[PDB]
Amino acid sequence: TLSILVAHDLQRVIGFENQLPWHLPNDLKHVKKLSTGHTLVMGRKTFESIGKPLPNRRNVVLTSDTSFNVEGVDVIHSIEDIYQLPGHVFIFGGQTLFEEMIDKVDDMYITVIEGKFRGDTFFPPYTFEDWEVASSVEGKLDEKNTIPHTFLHLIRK
Ligand SMILES: NC(=O)C1=CN([C@@H]2O[C@H](COP(=O)(O)OP(=O)(O)OC[C@H]3O[C@@H](n4cnc5c(N)ncnc54)[C@H](OP(=O)(O)O)[C@@H]3O)[C@@H](O)[C@H]2O)C=CC1
Ligand SMILES: COc1cc(-c2cc(C)cc(C)c2)cc([C@@H](C)C#Cc2c(C)nc(N)nc2N)c1
Repeated sequence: TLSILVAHDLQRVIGFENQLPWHLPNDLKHVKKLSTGHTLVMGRKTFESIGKPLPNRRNVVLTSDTSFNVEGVDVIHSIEDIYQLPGHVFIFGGQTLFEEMIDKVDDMYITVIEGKFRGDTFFPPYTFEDWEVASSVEGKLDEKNTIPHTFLHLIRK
């Protein structure tokens, strides 16, 4: 299984200056619930913006840098290498990897942040014409999580 995993706002912003534009503890909980024991694939800039591998899953970084080595992180050098990875693989980031991967994934897991943020990095455009809503669950607003967000699981038609 090859899925996308992504949080994006109303205009499809996903990043700003190496950050998530927003602070949403619920979404980070959802990510580690979904991907624990699985594989996260990410471009070099996504990885460099986090800074360490994420515990209790495989962290695969895609780069053309042959010197690139980080403890706890496997390295691949072509989009093609992705398809040789055993298990449930989630495309995790970023703009440029989603651009490469969106036409190929079986499956998309999207948190829609119902806000409009300043951003520099975007998720690709997509129509529900091609994707069917497996599920749509509103996140709960509270003290810590103060932006409306919706979990969508979209499956290619
Ligand atoms: N809110 C969210 O859900 C998420 C936010 N983000 C954001 O994304 C931002 C990064 O922007 P973006 O440019 O998209 O970066 P990416 O994370 O997609 O990394 C891009 C790099 O990945 C490598 N790469 C991509 N495709 C290939 C390929 N086909 N062959 C070899 N190497 C490849 C290259 O690395 P190299 O140049 O070293 O050769 C490329 O420069 C981050 O700052 C982060 O905030 C990302 C994902 C999710
Ligand atoms: C800039 O700093 C970053 C930190 C993290 C991060 C760090 C830790 C310690 C834990 C977790 C769960 C995420 C992730 C990212 C980027 C790569 C992301 C993401 C992403 C999100 C947040 N939500 C959904 N749904 N999908 C996604 N692909 C950037």
